[PDB]
Amino acid sequence: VLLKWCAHTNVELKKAALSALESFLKQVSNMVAKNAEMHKNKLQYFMEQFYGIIRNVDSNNKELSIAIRGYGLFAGPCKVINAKDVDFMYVELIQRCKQMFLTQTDTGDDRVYQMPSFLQSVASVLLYLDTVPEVYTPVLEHLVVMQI
DNA sequence: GCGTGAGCTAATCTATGTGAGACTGATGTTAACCCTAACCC
Repeated sequence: VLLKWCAHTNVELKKAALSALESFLKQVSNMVAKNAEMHKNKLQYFMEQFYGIIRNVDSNNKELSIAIRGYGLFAGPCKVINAKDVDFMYVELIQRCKQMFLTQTDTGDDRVYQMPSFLQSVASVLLYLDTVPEVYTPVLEHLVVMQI
């Protein structure tokens, strides 16, 4: 229902719905991380929903941005049950950024909006990351410079 | 992704009226208690 509300007119309700959605994902990530992971079904469903949202063209920037943000928040408490899954993370996101908006003289066609979500998401996984691959760090620096 | 202005139809919003539910008190009716034409032993 929150996602359905997010796709609506009367931009005031749109803002309220997106804020509620972001708060709901932030909270659910909080109690997911706050305890030992014994509810992996919810995490799997959330990841599947996020992948479905981001691997199709039917949405505006708001839903893609919120899916990316939720991806970032749930990056944190994913390594507890699935080690080296975080290692998979921080790699797909950077490659996505590189193929999306790393070509100079941006012919993006409305790609700027999703960028701060990318920075928040990559930071979130960065906090709980060990042994940085040290190869994509130039890409991360380029990304931060581009966002600035 | 988002501001900004125009027209519209939905939503009031009070004035006035009408009826349903609760109430209250004056009233008249029935009734307890006793007295009275009249006779006549």
